[PDB]
Amino acid sequence: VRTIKVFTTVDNINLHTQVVDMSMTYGQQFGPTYLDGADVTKIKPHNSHEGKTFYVLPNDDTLRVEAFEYYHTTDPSFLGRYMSALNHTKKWKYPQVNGLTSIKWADNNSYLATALLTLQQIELKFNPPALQDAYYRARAGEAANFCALILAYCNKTVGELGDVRETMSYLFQHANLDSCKRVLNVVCKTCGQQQTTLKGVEAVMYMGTLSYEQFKKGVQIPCTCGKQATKYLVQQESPFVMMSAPPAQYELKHGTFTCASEYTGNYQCGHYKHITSKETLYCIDGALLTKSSEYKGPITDVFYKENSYTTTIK
Ligand SMILES: [Zn+2]
Repeated sequence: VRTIKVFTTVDNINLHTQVVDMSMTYGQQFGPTYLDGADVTKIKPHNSHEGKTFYVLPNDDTLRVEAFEYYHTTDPSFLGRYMSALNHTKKWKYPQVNGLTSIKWADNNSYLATALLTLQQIELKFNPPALQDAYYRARAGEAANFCALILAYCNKTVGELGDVRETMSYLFQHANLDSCKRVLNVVCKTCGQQQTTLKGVEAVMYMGTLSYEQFKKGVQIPCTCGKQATKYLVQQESPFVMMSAPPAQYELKHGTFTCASEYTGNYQCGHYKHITSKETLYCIDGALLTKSSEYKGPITDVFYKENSYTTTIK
């Protein structure tokens, strides 16, 4: 029979030679098969396909190991979701806005833009080689693979409404934050004190208030007895912190933060904007850039720099 030589892969680094029957679909021979994101499972090999690399599902022990070592996941549908998203993100545009790689608007991708812009302003190293490799290229302007990966890891399809706080959570889970530590103390006038220690992702994220200073002074939270307890920051050790809260009018002053995310909309429909504090305040809305000395808007996430902090409260 007529045949061509193609290479299969799961990480696009380790190739596996294959002789394919041109009279059979790639699916009949390899299972679900993708070419640069396009699903060729039901397609038959072309002559132009000779020597090209195709993605396939891990169908043998060797591919299973290569897939995990690269992506750090054994979700059976991961590759399918990564390839489906890549077919869209590879068409997106990734301009350099104020020295940072952004994303031109498309398919409700605003949350990915501000997520990507935030990454380029905080110290963070990913663990999965897939994210390492893709993030390095996103920084250089080719973020199509990185975005497809963020969609795949976060179990989001192109066009789906996404949450920045949730998205950052997944990415931080795939990053080295083992050196991060946080100590809190909850004071209830009826139940006394109660210190708590957090590590890793839970050490750099808080949901309730946007102000890092107010976190140090104290924030009101419900106690089981019915009173309102006061939780404040005892000790922090991390290169950054993420403060989040439900969208609410909030003033971002120049020089008091690294960057933030604005959200306009509701739980079913909205748009994200990015605000970064450099020589002045810049608002990056995908490919759009505006500046101002003062900013006030519906802020939902604020990122601050950090190294080591210890409270003076006693
Ligand atoms: Zn109490």
